[PDB]
This record gives sequence, structure tokens and C-alpha cells, in this order.
Amino acid sequence: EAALLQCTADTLADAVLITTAHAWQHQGKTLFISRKTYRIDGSGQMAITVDVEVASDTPHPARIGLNCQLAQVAERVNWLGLGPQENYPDRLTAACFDRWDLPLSDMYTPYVFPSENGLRCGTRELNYGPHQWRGDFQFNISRYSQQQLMETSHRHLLHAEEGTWLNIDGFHMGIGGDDSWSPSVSAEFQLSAGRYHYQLVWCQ
Amino acid sequence: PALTEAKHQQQFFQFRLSGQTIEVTSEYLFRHSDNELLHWMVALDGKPLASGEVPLDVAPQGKQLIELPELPQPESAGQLWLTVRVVQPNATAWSEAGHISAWQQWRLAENLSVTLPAASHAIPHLTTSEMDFCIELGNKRWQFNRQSGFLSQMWIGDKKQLLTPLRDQFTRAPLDNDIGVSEATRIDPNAWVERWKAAGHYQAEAALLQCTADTLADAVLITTAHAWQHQGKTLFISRKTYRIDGSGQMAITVDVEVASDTPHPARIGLNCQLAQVAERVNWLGLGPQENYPDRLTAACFDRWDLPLSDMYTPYVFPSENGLRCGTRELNYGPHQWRGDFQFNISRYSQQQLMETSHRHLLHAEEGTWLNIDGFHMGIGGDDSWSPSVSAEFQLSAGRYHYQLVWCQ
Repeated sequence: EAALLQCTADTLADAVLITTAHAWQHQGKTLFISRKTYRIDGSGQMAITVDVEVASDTPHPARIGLNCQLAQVAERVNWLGLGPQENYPDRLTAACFDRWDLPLSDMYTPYVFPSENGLRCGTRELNYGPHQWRGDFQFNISRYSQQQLMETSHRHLLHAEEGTWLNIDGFHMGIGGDDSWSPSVSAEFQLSAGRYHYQLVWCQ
Repeated sequence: PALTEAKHQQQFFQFRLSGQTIEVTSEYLFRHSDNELLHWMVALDGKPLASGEVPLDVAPQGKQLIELPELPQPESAGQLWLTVRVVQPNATAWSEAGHISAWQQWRLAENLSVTLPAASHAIPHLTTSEMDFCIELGNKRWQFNRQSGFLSQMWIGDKKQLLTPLRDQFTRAPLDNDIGVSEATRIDPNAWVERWKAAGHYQAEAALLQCTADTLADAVLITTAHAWQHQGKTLFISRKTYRIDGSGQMAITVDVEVASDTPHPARIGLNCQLAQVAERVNWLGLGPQENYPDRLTAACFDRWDLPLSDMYTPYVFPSENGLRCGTRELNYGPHQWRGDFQFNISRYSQQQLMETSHRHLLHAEEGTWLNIDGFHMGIGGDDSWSPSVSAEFQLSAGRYHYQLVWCQ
């Protein structure tokens, strides 16, 4: 559960600055701390800086990023980054950096057993409807929330939720696969650094 | 300093931690551990909390499981560290009594700090002239030159603290491994120092992109941006934020972009010439001896306190020296820096070290030169006549971020 530590608004010479800090706790143990800065300038762009601390004794998290449910449902997804197919940090050698444009359905991989799917790494720009995000991030975008994917045992039982779920990650753990009955994600693809930083620019 | 790394890597006892038990493996082939005592210590960010001693009784190529008592679980913020050392109680033909032969360190549980900072009532005051921004709080003063974009001076009372402004640094005085066989008569283009020189890293000029001052509810915010260029090519871009709050602390955030086609820089950090010359250096981080990212396995995390002279390694051929990595706090005179950084501190500038061929020709400069690095390249050493720094220790990421807190 996220516990709010601070939330302050300041007016600059040409922008409005929002500063927030959160702590994620479970049974009295602080797992993560997130400190953010939102800078909305006169051009309409919202610049987001995120600094996260991860407790060294908790297991390394699967990802470090943001998510939201957009009201928009658009037909196509356009991005500048690795593609066209889904790729993950330890499975991206085949992907090439370019401008890719696919229908929204191609951004979801229909594994028979539903799970996290459809990530695209090394992305510098993403366009969906009127929105554009820029930076250096990994993302997936689909009609299915991570909760529904986690709780659904078969792909035919999935139902498209209202709007579109967007997951933008500064960092994502590898998927492994040397075998499927023991931990197989190599150390260089686990999120073990303890402190993480990433920036995003949200505009229309 | 490399001798300690060799000693640690070559030690005859290997260690593994699983919960509360320590597994000690002997690498002796013939002798029992009949002159060995194991000492363990648990510390929270440098202050001891528990300690003990267990005699070692392990057969050649055998194992011994050591069950630690119920270790302390402090609710205070900080990282718990377990350190073990093997001690020889009895002198030998080749060693004195109490000789340390092996050691190892682990991170135990960590408690992240969620306590809000003390909300002071004082507000730093910003004075804006066409030359500089001046921030004053009590007896402290900060000056940011508006034509250069750097913090140019700092006052405690009426005493200036800086002899040289606080500026980004991307180079180091080249090591023997950086130089290789290259010389003025026979240039080796593949050597790191020659690549850096050809790319203009040592001659790059900072061009100010922006420098803005804003007053917040309880702090003054300075935003700067610089570009380092050489012959029309932008090598690096540095974007910073200085936040001086009512408690007197100056929080610095640095975000640097490195052109992907330029050779990876030796370091990414800041440097300045302090006016202070203090007798001792105290820091929380890896030590006590100098250590570098690819040569820090022997160093242990703790609170270290050494005279300033011990922070300079007198290599006969002068170069970058004396770095200490993994540092969370540094104290020198009245100043304190906090974050997660690498540093070296000495009376000799990187320029003097680079241009001086013998250590006896070095002269102590006025004040003290401080290099605080968010990131530092490895030193290599597989051989000294070709590039030997492995890929995982080169600064190839393209974007870098680090934060510092400067206070008194």
C-alpha cells in the first residue's frame, strides 16, 4: 500500500512544479520509496522525473515504472524504438530500432496462459491517440490490466476492459528461460541496483 | 593498494551466507585450521551493534557451519552490514600474532528512511544581479555566476570556501593502463588516452545553455544546462538543479548525456578546489585503501578516518589515484557531502598529475582538490599495452544521473 509522504505545488517563472513522495509498505516494512517531480510548462508538456529506492533485502522487483488506464481506445500504436515484435531486456537482440506502426491488437501477445506480455524496450517516443510520451523507456499497451492477466488462467476467458491500459517502465526485469522450473533470470537482468531514476515527457 | 586486492582474492578461506549461518570452506590441502579464529561484527551504517568470536575448526578442503546468535534488528534507518575476519592468534615463522588472513562482508536487512525532513522556518533569500545569483541563509551565502553557470563561491561567515568554481569533470589524469605504449614519437591510436585526446575530452569547452533562479515556498531553485563541445561536436550535455532549503543544505541533481560516437569518458562527476586544508578525512563507504570499480572486492563498507596524506597514493609515475567508491557520506573540515558516489581528495589537481612525470616533482597546491564522481571507469590491467578495461566497467550507458547533498 502506497503511503503519501509529501505533496507540494510551487509556481515557477514559466511553469508549475509538483513534488510528491510515496512509500510502499507491507506489515511495517518499507519496500519502495518513490519521489517524483511534475513540471508543466507553458508549452503544455508535463515533464516527470522519478527516483525510486528499493530495500536491499526485499526480492528485486519485476519492474519499476508507472501505469494508468486511458479513456481513449485508438486503432493504431506508433512508436520509435525496438520492434516490431514484443521484446524484453534479455530477449531483444532480434528487434531493430526504427519507427513502428501496428494496430492495437498486435501489441498484445495471446499466450494461452495469460501473463505479462507485449513489452517493447528501448523506446524514445510513443504515440497513442492524442497523447505522446518521450524519454527512454519500455512499454506495453493493451485492453487487459496486469490484475486481469494475473487472475485469468486461459486466454479465451479474457475480456477487454474499458479504455486502454498503459504500462511505461523505466526498468524491467528479464524473463529468463534456461528452464521453467527454477529461477533462470541471470544477475545482469535483475533489478538489483537499489536506486533507480528515469524521466518522461507527456504531451499532446 | 593492489596488494590488498590480491590478498583478498587469494585468501585460503571462502565464505557463504545463508540466513544466520556462515559456511566457511577451507582451501588448504594439507593442514587443519589450528591457528585461526573467526571474528564477526554487525554494524548499522558504520556504528557497531554486535560482535563475537568463533574458533575455526575446519579440515583441509572441508566446511564448517557457523550459526550466528540472534542478530540485532534496529528500527532505525540504515543498512546492516555483517563483516567477518579470520585472525591467527599465534605468531608463525612468517607472521605476527593477530595477523588477519581472510575476510568477507555481506549486506543484512535494510530499513529505508521514511522520516520527513525537519521543516525549518527560515527561508533562503535570493538576490539577482546581472552578474550572478546570490542566495543567503543566516551566515551562509552561495554565489552562482550567471555567465559561466556554475557555483562560483560559498561563504561561511566572511570566509570564502572555494578557490575554483564547482564544475563538471569528464576526464582523469591518464593511468599507465590508459597510456599503454603510446608516446609523442609513436602514437598508439587505440590507447584510451589517445582516443580521449583526439575526441577533445581534455580540451572541451563548456557552453552555457541556460541558468535560471526560482524561489519556492521554502527553498531557492537554480537550474543550469551546459554543453561541452570540441570543433563543432557536442560531446556532453549536463543539466543540473540546485535546491538550497531552509536547513542550509544544497541538494544537487545532475543528468548528463554522452554522445554515443565519442569514446566513453573516464568519469562523470564534479570537481572544485576547496580553500580548506584539513588534517583528516572521514567517510562512510568502501575502504580504507584506494579502490576503483573493477578493483574494489577487498574493500569493506564502514566508517573510515585517515589523514589527508593517506588519501593520495604516491605512484612514481603520477596519475589518477586515491579514489574511494561506494561512499554515502564524506566529511572534510566543516563540509559534508552525502549521496552515493566515488571520490578522491588531495593537494594535487588532475592537470598537475597529468603533466608531471615523476612523483618527486609534484608540489602541493593551495587548498584541497576534491573530485566527486557519480560514475568512474574501471582501471583495467590484464595487460598494460592494449585496452584492457572490460565492457561492464566502461561508461557506455549514454545517459547518467546522480544526486549530491552539500551541507555544513
